[PDB]
Amino acid sequence: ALMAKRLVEELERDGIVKSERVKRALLTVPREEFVLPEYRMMAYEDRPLPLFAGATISAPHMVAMMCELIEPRPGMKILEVGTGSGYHAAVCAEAIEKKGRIYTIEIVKELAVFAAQNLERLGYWGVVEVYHGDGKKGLEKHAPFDAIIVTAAADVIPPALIRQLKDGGVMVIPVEERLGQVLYKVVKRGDKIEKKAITYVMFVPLR
Ligand SMILES: Nc1ncnc2c1ncn2[C@@H]1O[C@H](CSCC[C@H](N)C(=O)O)[C@@H](O)[C@H]1O
Repeated sequence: ALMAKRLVEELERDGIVKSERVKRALLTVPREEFVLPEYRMMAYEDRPLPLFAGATISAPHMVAMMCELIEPRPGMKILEVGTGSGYHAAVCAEAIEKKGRIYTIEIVKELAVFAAQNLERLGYWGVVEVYHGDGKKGLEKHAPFDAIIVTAAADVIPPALIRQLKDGGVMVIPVEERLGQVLYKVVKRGDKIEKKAITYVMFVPLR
């Protein structure tokens, strides 16, 4: 509790957690429950903890930046690309106050089994849905989406996710450019795109 209270306050003064709604989600969400038992001690630390199969639980700053950028409001249909631990998915679920749905796709079958497991241990099942598949393809079974969060570094923006984005929809996609990856925000204006650039992020590449 105290480590969680200190973390989100530290984040607030840095100017990451601008929204109170985003902050409440961070405080509510136990990261300890998404990390593997050994990393429980370091769960509250603001760095990407290691996970099996190349996955890494995205740092609490990386998660607050993406939630902040998708403009969280209740009743959102959200597509999280690259579930991993599913920690980001629970944070988006609290940000929408459990009203709506978090659809989350994962290339690794093993990883999807672990994320879905943690999401049941806390009560996110139903609100959050896990799929074993391709992030580039996306979920056309439930599309269009209010927010799409790409928790992996694309070489180029997949066109299958811009089209799976509904009118007014936000997509926060790390794109691997020169001198590193740039966190990008994409805004859909009916038929027009708005590719806006934020900060230089460190993310695992997209398959
Ligand atoms: N093409 C692809 N489609 C779906 N998932 C992918 C992918 N390429 C990589 N991934 C997965 O995306 C994950 C990145 S880790 C993201 C962790 C997440 N923000 C959290 O806190 O839960 C890894 O599990 C990796 O296997």
